[PDB]
Amino acid sequence: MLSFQYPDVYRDETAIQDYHGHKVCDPYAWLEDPDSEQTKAFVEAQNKITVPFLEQCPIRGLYKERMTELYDYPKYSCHFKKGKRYFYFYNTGLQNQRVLYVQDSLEGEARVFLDPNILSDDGTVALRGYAFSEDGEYFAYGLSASGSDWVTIKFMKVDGAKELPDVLERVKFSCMAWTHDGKGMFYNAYPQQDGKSDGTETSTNLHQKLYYHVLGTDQSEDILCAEFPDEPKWMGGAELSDDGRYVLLSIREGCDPVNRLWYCDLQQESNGITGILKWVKLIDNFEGEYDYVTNEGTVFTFKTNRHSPNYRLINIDFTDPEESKWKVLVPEHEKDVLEWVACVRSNFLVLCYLHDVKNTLQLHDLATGALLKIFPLEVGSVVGYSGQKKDTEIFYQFTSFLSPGIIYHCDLTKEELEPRVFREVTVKGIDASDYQTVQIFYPSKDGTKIPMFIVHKKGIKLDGSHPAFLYGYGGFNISITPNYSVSRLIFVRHMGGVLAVANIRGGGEYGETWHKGGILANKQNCFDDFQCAAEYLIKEGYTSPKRLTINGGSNGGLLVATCANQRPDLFGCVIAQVGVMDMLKFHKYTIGHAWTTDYGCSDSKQHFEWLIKYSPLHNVKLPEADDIQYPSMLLLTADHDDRVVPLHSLKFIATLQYIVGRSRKQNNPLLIHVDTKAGHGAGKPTAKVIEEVSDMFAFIARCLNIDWIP
Ligand SMILES: *[C@](O)(CO)[C@@H]1CCCN1C(=O)[C@@H]1CC[C@H](C(C)(C)C)N1C(=O)CCCc1ccccc1
Repeated sequence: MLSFQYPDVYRDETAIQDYHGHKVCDPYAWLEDPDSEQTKAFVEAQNKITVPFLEQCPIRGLYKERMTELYDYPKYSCHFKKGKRYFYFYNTGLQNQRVLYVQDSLEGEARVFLDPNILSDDGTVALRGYAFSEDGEYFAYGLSASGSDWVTIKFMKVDGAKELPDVLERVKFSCMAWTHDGKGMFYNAYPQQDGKSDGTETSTNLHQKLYYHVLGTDQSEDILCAEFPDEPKWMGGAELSDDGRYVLLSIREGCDPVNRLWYCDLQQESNGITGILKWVKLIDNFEGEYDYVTNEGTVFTFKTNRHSPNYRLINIDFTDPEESKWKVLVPEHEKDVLEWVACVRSNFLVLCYLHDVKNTLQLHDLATGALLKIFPLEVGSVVGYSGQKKDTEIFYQFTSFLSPGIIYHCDLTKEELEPRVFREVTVKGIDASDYQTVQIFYPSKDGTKIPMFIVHKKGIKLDGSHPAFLYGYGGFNISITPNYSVSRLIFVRHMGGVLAVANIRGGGEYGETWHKGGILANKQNCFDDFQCAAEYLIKEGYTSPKRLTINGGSNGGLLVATCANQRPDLFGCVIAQVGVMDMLKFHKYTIGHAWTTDYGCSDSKQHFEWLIKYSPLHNVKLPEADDIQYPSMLLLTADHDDRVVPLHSLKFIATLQYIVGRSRKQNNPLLIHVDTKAGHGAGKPTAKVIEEVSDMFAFIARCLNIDWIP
């Protein structure tokens, strides 16, 4: 099968660094420079062997045609009301980017409000963040080019969709919050830096500042309202309280779900907003999360994890602020994770819990916390919601493994609350009734029970004959919940596959104790959990090692790359998307410093000792056994991925191809594809999504020699 040669790639054998006494060689360090002729030539040589490999077999075309056909269905957001008008996002099916629509009534004719598709030929300019003024008459929105985290904020007057001159540059990881006087908006920006700021650079992002922009002015007049020059990693995000009286500042450092909470009573400002605000440091440490829900005068309701790993709701009175005085409004549940909360219709709270990786939605009274109404849902996820304090109705969107999504509406003025199907769409071609979802709980190495979802065609023999696609992430308190994937269901229907998603430690499925179980010294639990998931599928007869594919993105790309290294005999195929591969240097680039809360940092001897043991870049080793090789491996990245700089995948594939690729016994291909005008994934246009999944399943099909089933 291996009918190509790996490119020649220079090894700088002088690149030796000391880490607390451990000499580490980094011969591909030079790939850290994206702009060098040498790096650009490496990328070209790699894509030159990958693309033909992927496009040789007729199955890529079959898959791409079936994907294009089945992905072609109406895709809606929830309606949301802003001032006098309703808005919703809608894609007719195959538009590169969804379009924002407006209508003046829920029953009236909608018209295009903002259409990103016209800002590029190829859909690579995307919306990234927006905020309407409190009255709904003005609109701010962020645009990113080529998948970069960098944003430009532009502005419109809603009536007539009129473009305004205001443009805010150097926006990244930013809040967007209008003061209720309609005068201007808070946002975040980074100081100027040498070299490029377009998504191709690797330069670290530090000293993020909080600014206020007055509408109708140039950015250079913007007011600096908060900054932390002694704490270059601190990021201060602003929001206004529901009554418009207070600015709330959530200062983060790293990805841990914790924040300082400062406030500014805007009425107490000496002459409106003219400089650094008179911040009151309500919570001035990083011990807990405080997520603003609503207030009633000085009584502020927050979702918190303080003393509550599964989260709870507390009331802090600004006039009696000590911790011992706080009221517990809705206590922590013993198992169920309180994911998010919203206040609607003045005195209702909407609460969304995660119960064994499935969502429930409940309505509660604001005054007492008492449960009032359960909104009935099938097994799956709530992935969209609208309804804020002033609103008298909610919309919410539900999805699962086997159904695209239903949007419900519920009129909260009604004595009897009966939610109703507002929009529902049928993907004809994949009959949901042909398949089943099961959830099982398997023991990991240390005996911890891990959930796993398995989706498969009804009445299959568990004889180990099926190809399988096992997905994980495992990190950053993120829960991996049921979602509708056309691309995955084709694998099932047309490649006879079994799909699995393992809810490994590191994620948020069981609150902070679950997150804490997959970070720092205990990161290895994630990899152990994920290996055990594979072994469960094998032992139980869903698949065999030779037919098993694993997949993960970002922190999940780390997960699958590490698993490739640690248990190469367990997997036939590995697809690592935009993965963190160099665990010794991740912190040096763009926003990487923020991930040390999950990973630790190599500057510390203790942390270095954890990291060296699983860092994919540092653990490529020919398997000792003669009969064991590395799985077929495909790394996917893109030249504007400034979330996870592509040097991670570049150095890793260079190492895979040298250490393992050159051995006689290695016949499984080790490839990388580096896309252009794309980044980490968010905002990727439909055309690129389709190319991507076609590439991935074609790789699987060729490596495992899977027949297409029409
Ligand atoms: C991928 O796993 C996921 O895209 C990469 C690689 C490691 C972590 N990671 C992220 O993107 C992290 C995971 C949490 C967070 C969000 C945006 C997905 C919630 N990540 C960030 O990098 C956010 C960066 C900006 C930031 C920093 C601190 C606090 C808030 C936002």
